[PDB]
Amino acid sequence: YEFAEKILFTEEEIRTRIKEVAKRIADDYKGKGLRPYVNPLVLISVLKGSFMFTADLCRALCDFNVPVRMEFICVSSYGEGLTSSGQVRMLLDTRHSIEGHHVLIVEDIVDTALTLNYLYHMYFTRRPASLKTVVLLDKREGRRVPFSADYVVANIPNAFVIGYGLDYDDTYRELRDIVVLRPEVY
Amino acid sequence: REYEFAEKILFTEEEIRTRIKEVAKRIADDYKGKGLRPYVNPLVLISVLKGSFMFTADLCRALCDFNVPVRMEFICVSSYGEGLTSSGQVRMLLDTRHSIEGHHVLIVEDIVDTALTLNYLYHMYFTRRPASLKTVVLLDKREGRRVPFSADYVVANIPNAFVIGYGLDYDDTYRELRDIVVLRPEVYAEREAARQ
Ligand SMILES: O=P(O)(O)OC[C@H]1O[C@H](OP(=O)(O)OP(=O)(O)O)[C@H](O)[C@@H]1O
Ligand SMILES: O=P(O)(O)OC[C@H]1O[C@H](OP(=O)(O)OP(=O)(O)O)[C@H](O)[C@@H]1O
Ligand SMILES: Oc1ncnc2cn[nH]c12
Ligand SMILES: Oc1ncnc2cn[nH]c12
Ligand SMILES: [Mg+2]
Ligand SMILES: [Mg+2]
Ligand SMILES: [Mg+2]
Ligand SMILES: [Mn+2]
Repeated sequence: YEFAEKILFTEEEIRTRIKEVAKRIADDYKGKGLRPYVNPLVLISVLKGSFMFTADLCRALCDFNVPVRMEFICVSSYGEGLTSSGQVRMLLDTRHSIEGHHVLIVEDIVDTALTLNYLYHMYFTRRPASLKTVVLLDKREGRRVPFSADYVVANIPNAFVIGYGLDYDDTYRELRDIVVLRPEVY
Repeated sequence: REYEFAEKILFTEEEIRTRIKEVAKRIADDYKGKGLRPYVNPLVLISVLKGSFMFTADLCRALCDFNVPVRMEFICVSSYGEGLTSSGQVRMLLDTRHSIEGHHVLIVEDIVDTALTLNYLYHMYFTRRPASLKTVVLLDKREGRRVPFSADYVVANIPNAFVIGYGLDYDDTYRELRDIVVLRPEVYAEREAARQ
């Protein structure tokens, strides 16, 4: 890993933490009457970065017998400096309606939270039975708009991280670990 | 693991992991002569959502094990919907963000059956002049073809029974299972009935 200046989490550490958060999530819904087809926990995976976290998370949730429904959404910026409210163009949205469902937005990282805050409100206005967010990494001090994730795997400082779905110029998403990009590389 | 809705388990998580590793090794050896490099020459992985999400996540990591640098592109194509059989029509819900022209592209799919999805995808992408176009499918039902199609890499050939798990679904259900199992017809027939 010559392009990295430090290792934050190895695949093994990530694996364990996800399992813990998944158990928490499962316990938190243990009374919501989740059932396949009619009442699944809807995971709204925000592309592209969360693809890896989502694959591992849904499997950990399955370990706790939580029936899930996978949704993948793709968003795009409208242009440079066009919004501040984190408004984004929806290229791909959920296949089913979330209205009346228990929904969980899945993200790899939250920093400024502009986009995630926007998406949260958006889905909130669609009337799901419930709406929460689970984010792998949280740069708590990076906020440009107040926003709290319901579940977080790890809190991190303002470093540029890569790996485990996270990229730098669409590179390194495939690493099994999360590392800090060497500022000499960036 | 025991699944009430399963007739039987086709492949366990360990089995899939072992097979994906072997296929990734082959892909690495096969692309060695292309000099793939991060930023300038990555192997473009075209992940066919929703089904391919899990295979894609595990495969890109296995490719990373063998130093194959990749660039992920997520597209979304629909054909079966909530049912058990091909609609006969393939819908492109989301296409690539970037052009594949002049790049080495590998389509990553969870299963090839009638081959209408891949046939549609191939014919679409081939016209865009990529440097090369190959396909890796986790599962192949080689005797379900309605149109001919031969993937470059196949992790496993399977019989003609409805399979779920590891990204594969029946009415957007069971994609999260760690193993690939055969769905009991009494389960999907009841659900098809309820839906009908
Ligand atoms: O809270 P914020 O400051 O918005 O930072 C986090 C977001 O930015 C990144 O997405 P990106 O735009 O890089 O898209 P990507 O997931 O496809 O890489 C990351 O994957 C999160 O979605
Ligand atoms: O060879 P074929 O008969 O075309 O069948 C294979 C395709 O059908 C399924 O997709 P589906 O249309 O169910 O979409 P999905 O990935 O979202 O589940 C499967 O994931 C393949 O993409
Ligand atoms: O550190 C980080 N690494 C990758 N993507 C993002 C987005 N925000 N912050 C990031
Ligand atoms: O067995 C099967 N399971 C899930 N999707 C498909 C498509 N074709 N055949 C399938
Ligand atoms: Mg993102
Ligand atoms: Mg990014
Ligand atoms: Mg399907
Ligand atoms: Mn598919």
